[PDB]
Amino acid sequence: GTILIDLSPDDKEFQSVEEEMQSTVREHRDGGHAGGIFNRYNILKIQKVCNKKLWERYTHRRKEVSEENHNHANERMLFHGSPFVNAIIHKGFDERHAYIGGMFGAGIYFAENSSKSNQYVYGIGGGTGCPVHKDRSCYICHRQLLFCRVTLGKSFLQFSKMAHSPPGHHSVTGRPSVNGLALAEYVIYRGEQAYPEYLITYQIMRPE
Ligand SMILES: COc1ccc(C(=O)Nc2ccc(C(=O)N(c3ccncn3)c3ccccc3Cl)cc2)cc1
Ligand SMILES: [Zn+2]
Repeated sequence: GTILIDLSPDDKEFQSVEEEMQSTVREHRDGGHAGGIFNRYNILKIQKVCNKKLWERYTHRRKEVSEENHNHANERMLFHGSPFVNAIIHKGFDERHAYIGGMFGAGIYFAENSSKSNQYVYGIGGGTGCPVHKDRSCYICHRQLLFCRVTLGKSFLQFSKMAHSPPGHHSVTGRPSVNGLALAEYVIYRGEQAYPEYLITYQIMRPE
């Protein structure tokens, strides 16, 4: 029961998501190893993901989380990148597919920087790159990110094995560093604690 609502470029909702996409790009200090070399995206399409069951699941959990955290959900709009985007918009996030060796264990990973989530689109460390060219900096193939509604509740701050949130907490927040560049990473351990609200189709742009 997922319906995709194709948003017009003149729509403020489209523009808002587009600006969040572009403004949160950072210069990773890994030469573009994982996600490619770029300053900007070519934004092709933004679709609103409408699924009534997934949404009700999300808000049911958000209530429970809110009650356990002094009537605060600590809800954020965050990026997700992975190879499972098309499954996710249909069936929701699912922590049973999470990877056990993740830095913060077996959860579902989000970012406030679009360009960090772009590093996971093709797998962890960007896997083997795009399917067609095996190129992690591919400028041709179109990528997809989710801009999602995420319930963090009481988030546990963790350094850079773990299966669930620590006792009394509903999420983990990390700030891992790659070369003096530390960026935020948010991790939930329940699929219902995020709703994949917008599907963004895009390319990374070749700089001049
Ligand atoms: C068939 O139905 C399905 C519906 C939803 C999912 C789903 O939520 N997949 C998913 C769950 C967690 C992540 C996730 O955060 N990560 C995974 C996990 C496994 N493989 C690659 N990345 C992850 C782990 C560490 C760092 C970054 C990421 Cl994106 C990425 C994708 C999977 C299947
Ligand atoms: Zn390619």
